[PDB]
Amino acid sequence: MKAKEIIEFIETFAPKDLAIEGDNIGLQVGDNLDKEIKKLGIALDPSLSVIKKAEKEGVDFLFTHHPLLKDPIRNFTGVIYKKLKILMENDIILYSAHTNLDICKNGLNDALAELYNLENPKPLYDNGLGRVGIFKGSFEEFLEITKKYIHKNPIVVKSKEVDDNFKLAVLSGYGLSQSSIKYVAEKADVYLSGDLTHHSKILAEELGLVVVDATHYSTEVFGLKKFKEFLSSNLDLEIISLDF
Amino acid sequence: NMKAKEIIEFIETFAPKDLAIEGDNIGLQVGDNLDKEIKKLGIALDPSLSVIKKAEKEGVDFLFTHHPLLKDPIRNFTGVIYKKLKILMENDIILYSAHTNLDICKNGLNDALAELYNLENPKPLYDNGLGRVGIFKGSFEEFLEITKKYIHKNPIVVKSKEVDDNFKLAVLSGYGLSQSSIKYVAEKADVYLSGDLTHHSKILAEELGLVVVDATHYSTEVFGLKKFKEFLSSNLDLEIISLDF
Amino acid sequence: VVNMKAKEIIEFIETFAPKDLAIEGDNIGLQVGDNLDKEIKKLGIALDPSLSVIKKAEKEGVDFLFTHHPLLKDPIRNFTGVIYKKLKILMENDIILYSAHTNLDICKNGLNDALAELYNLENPKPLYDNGLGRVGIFKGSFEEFLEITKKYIHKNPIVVKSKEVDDNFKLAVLSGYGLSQSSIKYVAEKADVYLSGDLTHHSKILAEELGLVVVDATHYSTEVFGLKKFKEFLSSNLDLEIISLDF
Amino acid sequence: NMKAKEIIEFIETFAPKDLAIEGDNIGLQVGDNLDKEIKKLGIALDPSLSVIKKAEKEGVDFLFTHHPLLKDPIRNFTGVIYKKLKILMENDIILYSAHTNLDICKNGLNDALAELYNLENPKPLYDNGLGRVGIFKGSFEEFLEITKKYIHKNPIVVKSKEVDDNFKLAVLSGYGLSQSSIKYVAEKADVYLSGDLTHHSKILAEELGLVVVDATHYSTEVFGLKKFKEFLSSNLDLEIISLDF
Amino acid sequence: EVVNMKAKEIIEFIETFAPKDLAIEGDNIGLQVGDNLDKEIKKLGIALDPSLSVIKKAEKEGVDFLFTHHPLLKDPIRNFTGVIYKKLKILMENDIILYSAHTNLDICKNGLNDALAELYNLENPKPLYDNGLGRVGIFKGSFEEFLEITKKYIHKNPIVVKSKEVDDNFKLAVLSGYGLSQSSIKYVAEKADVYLSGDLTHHSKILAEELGLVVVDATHYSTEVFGLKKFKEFLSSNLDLEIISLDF
Amino acid sequence: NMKAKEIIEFIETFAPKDLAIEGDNIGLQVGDNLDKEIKKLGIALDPSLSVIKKAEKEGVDFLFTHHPLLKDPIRNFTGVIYKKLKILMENDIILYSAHTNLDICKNGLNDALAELYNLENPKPLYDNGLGRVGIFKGSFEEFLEITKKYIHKNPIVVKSKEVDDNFKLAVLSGYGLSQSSIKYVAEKADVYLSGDLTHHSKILAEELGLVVVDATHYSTEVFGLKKFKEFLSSNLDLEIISLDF
Ligand SMILES: [Fe+2]
Ligand SMILES: [Fe+2]
Ligand SMILES: [Fe+2]
Ligand SMILES: [Fe+2]
Ligand SMILES: [Fe+2]
Ligand SMILES: [Fe+2]
Repeated sequence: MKAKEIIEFIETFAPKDLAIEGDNIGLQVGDNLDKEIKKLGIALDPSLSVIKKAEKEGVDFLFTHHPLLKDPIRNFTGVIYKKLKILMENDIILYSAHTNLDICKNGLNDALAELYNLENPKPLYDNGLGRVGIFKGSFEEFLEITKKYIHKNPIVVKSKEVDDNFKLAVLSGYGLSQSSIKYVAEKADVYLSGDLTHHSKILAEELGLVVVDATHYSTEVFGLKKFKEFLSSNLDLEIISLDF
Repeated sequence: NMKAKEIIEFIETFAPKDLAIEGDNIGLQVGDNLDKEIKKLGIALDPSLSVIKKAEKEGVDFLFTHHPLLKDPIRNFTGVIYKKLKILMENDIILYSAHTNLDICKNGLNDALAELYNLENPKPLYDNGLGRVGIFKGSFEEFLEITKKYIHKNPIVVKSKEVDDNFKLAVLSGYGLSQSSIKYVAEKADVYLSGDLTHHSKILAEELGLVVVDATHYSTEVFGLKKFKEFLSSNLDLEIISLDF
Repeated sequence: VVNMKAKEIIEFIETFAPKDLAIEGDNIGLQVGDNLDKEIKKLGIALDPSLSVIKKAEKEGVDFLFTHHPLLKDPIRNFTGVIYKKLKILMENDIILYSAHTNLDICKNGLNDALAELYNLENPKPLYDNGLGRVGIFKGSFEEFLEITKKYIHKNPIVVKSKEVDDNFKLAVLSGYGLSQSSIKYVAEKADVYLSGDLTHHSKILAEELGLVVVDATHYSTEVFGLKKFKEFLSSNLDLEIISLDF
Repeated sequence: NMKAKEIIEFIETFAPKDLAIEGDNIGLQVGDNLDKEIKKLGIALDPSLSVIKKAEKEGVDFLFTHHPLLKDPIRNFTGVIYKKLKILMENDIILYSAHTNLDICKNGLNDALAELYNLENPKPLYDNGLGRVGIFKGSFEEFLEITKKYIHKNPIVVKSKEVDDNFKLAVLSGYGLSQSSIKYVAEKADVYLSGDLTHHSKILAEELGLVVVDATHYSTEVFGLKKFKEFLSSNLDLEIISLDF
Repeated sequence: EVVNMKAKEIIEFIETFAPKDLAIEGDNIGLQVGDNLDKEIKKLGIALDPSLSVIKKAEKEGVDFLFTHHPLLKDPIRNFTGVIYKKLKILMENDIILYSAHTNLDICKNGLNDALAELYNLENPKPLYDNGLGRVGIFKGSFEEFLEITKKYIHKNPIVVKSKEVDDNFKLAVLSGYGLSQSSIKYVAEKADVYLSGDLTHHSKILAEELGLVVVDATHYSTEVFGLKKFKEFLSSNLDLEIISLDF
Repeated sequence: NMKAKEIIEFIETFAPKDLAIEGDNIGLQVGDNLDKEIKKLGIALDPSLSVIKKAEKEGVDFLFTHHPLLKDPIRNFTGVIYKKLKILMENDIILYSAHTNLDICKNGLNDALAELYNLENPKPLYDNGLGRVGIFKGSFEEFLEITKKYIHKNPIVVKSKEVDDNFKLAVLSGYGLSQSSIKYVAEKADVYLSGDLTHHSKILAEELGLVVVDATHYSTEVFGLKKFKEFLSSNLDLEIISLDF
C-alpha cells in the first residue's frame, strides 16, 4: 500500500471535517505520499521516545492520535529538532487523527460508550465530543468495569451518592476542565474522563457531579487499541503499537 | 475586638497586594463595611461552598482564602454562586483573598517550600517572582523522603533521568506544571516539585529530561498556608481556625 | 387573587417577549435567583434595578422584581459597595430579580410598538436591522406631534429644530437611549423627526448639521410609557398583586 | 503681522500637545502652508458646519476650535464633511484644535472652573490631569448661585444627599458624567460639576450619594474658552472673534 | 451629438458594467469625493491613479467627472494636510467628482482580468481566486509565443523569473495589478505553470524559484492599463460624452 | 578547531541580538548541539532551497544568512520547508541568522552604505536604528556614479524633482520602499536609496517630490554583507565562502 491509500482508508473511518475547529489533524510531516509503506506504527503521542522507537522498528508511516504541534513555531531546536531529524532523515510519514477520531462512529468516545453499554447514547457536546447515556447497573459495577478495562486506580470524586441506572457521561482524553465540569453537571450524574486537577475537583464537589479520572492516557488507549485491531483486520500491512 | 480593616492591614503588610501578578483577583472578595469588629477568623485554601457553609456553622466573621472567589467575572447570580453569596451576605461574613501575593512574598508559600528543602542560594524561579530554585544539598532519595514526610505521602514521580546529588531543585506551590512551565523550568532545574500534573506535561518532561514531582496542588500550598496560619495566630489576639485543612 | 410560582410568571413574560428577540450581548433573563418554584404573592415592576427600587421592593413585600434594565451590563468578580448592598437585600429576602430588556423593546406591543401606536404611525417598520425602534409617516403637523408628545410622554421635551417640518413627515421613534452620534447619522437618512431620549452636546450639533429634527422626551419617559402598558397587560392576565416601583 | 505657525507656537506654549490624552486628535486639522499670514482669528467650541460658514462669512483666516473636526478617521468625502472641507480649503482657512491639552494645562478650562469656585488646595481629579477637585469654602447654595450666575442659569441638580458647608467639589469641563466617571468621582468628592448627564449616570449618582450638577457640556467649556480668548487678545495683535459663543 | 450627462447616470452605467457587490471585502469603491450627483458632466476623465499630477491635469483639462481604478485612500484619515490637502482642494474648489471602480472592475465580465485572459486567448478560463480575482487557463502555444504577446501588447521588457522549463500548452495565470505577493506566489504555484502579473519584489522572486513557478512581471501599471484602455473604449462607444485619459 | 557557539558569540558581539527590531526572528533557526566543531562556514543573503542545497554540496556545516528561514510560524512540515529542513537536519548543518541586528549595528549593512557615500554627520534614519541619513557632499550625478560602480549597474531612478548639490541622502539596505516609509523619509531627505520599489510607492514619491533610487533589495544588502564576510575572514581562522553572492 501507498501512504495516500492508508490515509484514504483512515479518513473514510474518521473524516477530517469531523475535527473540531482549529484541531491540527492530517499530515504532520511528510512529502511524497505515493511511497509504498513498509510498516505502520500507531501511537497515542508523537513523543521523542515513540519516534525513536519508530526508527528502531523500521516504521515508515507513524500514525498518532495527538498532533505533533498545537502551537506553530518558526525555529527548530532542542526536542523538536531531534524529532524532525529522525522523521526526515528516515522519510517517515507522520499523520494524525485527533478529534475526528474522538467523534467518528466507533471512534474513541463510542468505544467508551460501548464498554459501559450505555443505554440510548447521545453526543455529550454539540460538536460531537463525548457520549452520555444510562448506565444500567450500580455505581459499584461501573467502577469494576473501569478498574478492569481502563485503569486500576482511578481517582473518584464522590460528590454525592449515586443511585442505580444513573446518567453516565464519557469523554476520552482531557474532559475535566472547569467549563466541562460545569457543562456536564447539567447532563449527567457521573463523568468519566481524564486529567483531573484541583480546581475542577472542587467545582465538581460543589455541583454534586461525581467525577472519575481514569487518566487521559488510558481513556484514549482503550479506543486506540480497538482502532489498531480494525486497521489490522482490514489492511494487508504490518502494524505495531509504539507507546501502548 | 479587632476590626476587619486591621486584619487586612496586617495581612497586606506580610503580603503586599502589588506583589500579585497582573490580573490576579486579590483583596476584598465580598464585603462592605470594614470597620466591622471580627471575633473569629477562618482560613481556607478554597472559598468552596462547603468551606463557606462550614464558616457559617462555626461562627466565622472573616473568611480568608488563598484562592479568589471568582477568576472570571459574571453578571448573573444563580446556582452555586448564588448559594455562596447568600451565606456570606446574610451573615455579613467578609471574604478576603491573598493569592499570588502570598505565593511570592517573603516567607510566603514558595519560600516555605524553599526553606523546607533548605535550598542553597535560592532565587525566584520566574521573573514575576513566582516559585524558587536553588541547590538541594543532598541526594534525590533524601529529597523524596523529605517530600513524603512533610508534603505528600505518595507523590507522582516522573523520573525523566537519573539525578545526581547536589542537584538544582525548583519548587512552585500550587499549579506549576503547565506545558509552558515545564519547558521553562527544564532550562533552570534538574527536579521540579509542584502540583496538578497532566498527560501532555508528563510527556513533555520526559522528552526534556526534567524530573517532575507532583505532590499535588493542595498539599504544596497547604504546607505554607499552615505556616501562615501559625504566623497569624502568634501575632493576632483572635480566634483563628482552618476550614479545609 | 392567588399566588403564582416564579417559573410561571417567567413563562408568561417570555411568551410576550421571547428572549431570542434580545439583541446580541444583551443581559436579559434571570438576574438574581435560584429556586424558581418560589411562590409569588406580589410582583414589582421597575425601569431600573436601582438601590432605592430594591429597598422599596423589600419594604413593600415584593417577591418577584421585574425590571427593564439588567442589574449589570459589565460583569464583575468582586462584591462590595452598592452591588453588595443590593444583593444582600435580594438574597436575604430571596427576592427574584428578572429582566426583559431589548426583547421587550422589540416584541409586538413592546416599548417601541407602544410609541409607534401612540403616534399612529402609518405603515410602521423597524428602524434598525436588529428590530430596534420604529419609523413611519406621522399623518399630521409637527405641532400635532409635539402636543401628543407633551400629553402622553413628557411635558417639556428638548427640541432640536434643525429644519422646518412639513405635514405628513417621516417620524422615527426609539424608546430609551436612541440619541448616540452613530444613531443620529443613521436615522438622518431615514426620517425627518427622531423622538428618543438622552441627548448630549455632540449629538445635538450633529443633528443640526444633518437637518435631523430631534426630540428628547427623556430616556425615562419614553420607556415608562410602554412599561405602564406592559404592567396593565400583566395586571389583566395575572391574578397577582402587581405594583410599580420607580414609576 | 502674524503667520499661522506663530499663532500655533503661542497656543502650544500655553497648551503643549504632549498634555493631550492618548488618542486625542489635537493640532492641525485642515491646512497646508503654515507661513500663511493671518489677519483674523476665530475661536469656537465646535468646528460645526454653521461655525465654518460663519468663519467664511466673517473673513476668518485661522479657525481655532476646542473640539477636533473628526474623532474617527474616514476615507470618503461626501455630505456634511465635504461641505465643511470645501469651505475651508477653497478659502485656505486653517483649522487648528487644542482639545484635552487645553482642558489640562495650567489656567486651562478645568483650572478656570477651579478658580471660579475658588477651590481650596486644588488637585487634578484624574491621573491624566483631567478635571480638578478641592474644598468649596461655603454652602451648597452659594456654590449653586455661582453656578447659575457664571455658568448656566438652570443646571440639572441630582441632589443625591444633603451637602454640608465646606464640601469637596470636583469639576470637569465638558463631558464628565459617564458612568465610570461617576463611580470614580464618588470616591473623591461630595459634589461633581460637569456636563452631558444621561439616565444611567443619574441613577448611579443617586445610588452612590454623589451630588451631580449638569451645567451642560457647552457652558462648562465655554466659560474657560472665553478666558482663553481674552488671553489671546491680550497677547496677540490680531483681530479675534468668537463664533459659537 | 456630444452632450452633457448627469453624474448619477454615468455612475449607473459604470455600475451596470461593474457592480459594486463584485468588489472584495474592504475595498473602497464608489464615490470618493463628491456631494451633488445631479451635477451635469461635460467631460469625463479616466485614470489609473488619483495622483496629484492626475488631479492637476484633470483641473487643467476641464474634467468634471474623474474616474480612477485605484481609490483615493485605502487607509482612513482624520487630518487634512500636505498632499491630500492639495488634492482635495483642487477637487472641491472645482467641484470635480472623484469616483472609483477597483476590484469590481478587476472581476466583472470583460473587466481587467478578462481583458488579459482574452489577450492570451486562454482555453477554458476560470477565476484564479475564489473571490473572483485573476484568471487561469491553458495557453495554447509555446512559452516564447506567450512572451512575444506580452512584449507586444503589455510591456516591452518584462522581468522573467524562469524557475523551470515551460512546455507548450501550459497553465497560465494572470492577475492585473499587484498579484505577486508571497502568499499569492504560494497559492498560484499550485494552480499554474506561469504567473503573469505586476510588482515583483525580492522575497517573492526567491519563493517563485523555490516552488518552480515561472513569474513574469509586466508591471502593475501596464497589466491594468491594458484593460483600462478597453474600458475607456467601451465607455466612448456607449456614452455620447467627451472622454479623455489622464495617466495613460 | 572552533565551535558553533564561538562563531555565534563572535557574530553577536558585532551584532548584538538586542539591536534587532521587535518581532524579528533572529538567532538560531535550525540546530541543536552548539558545541559541534565547524570546519566550513557559508554566508548567504537568503536561506533559499538552492542556497541550502549548495551548502550541502560544498560541505558547509554552519550556514549564516541575513534573512531568517521563516517569518510566519508553522505547525505542519511538507513541500519546500520539508525539503529544506531535511537537508539541514540530515547533514547536521546549523542555520543561524542575523537580520535587523546586522542592519542596525555599527559597521553593519546600513553603516556600510553610509560610509560608501561618505555621508556627512550621519544619523539613524528611523528611531529603531534602521537606515542612515546625512549630507551627500557632491552632485546628484556623482552619487549616481558611485551607485552604479559599487552597488548596482542600472538602478531605477524616480526623479521626482531636481536635486541640488550637497543634498540630504537617506539609505536603507533591503526593502525600504514601503508607502509608509516613502512618507516618513520624504520629511527627512531629498534622495532615498533602497530596494524593492512597487507602483504605489513610486506614485507617492512623485507626489511628495522625494527622489527614489531603487538599487534593488539584493544589491543594497549584499554590499555590506560582503564587508561582513571580509570582517569574519580577517578575524576567524575558519574557511568561509559565500553562497548566493
Ligand atoms: Fe488526548
Ligand atoms: Fe493554587
Ligand atoms: Fe433604557
Ligand atoms: Fe467637550
Ligand atoms: Fe492596481
Ligand atoms: Fe532584506
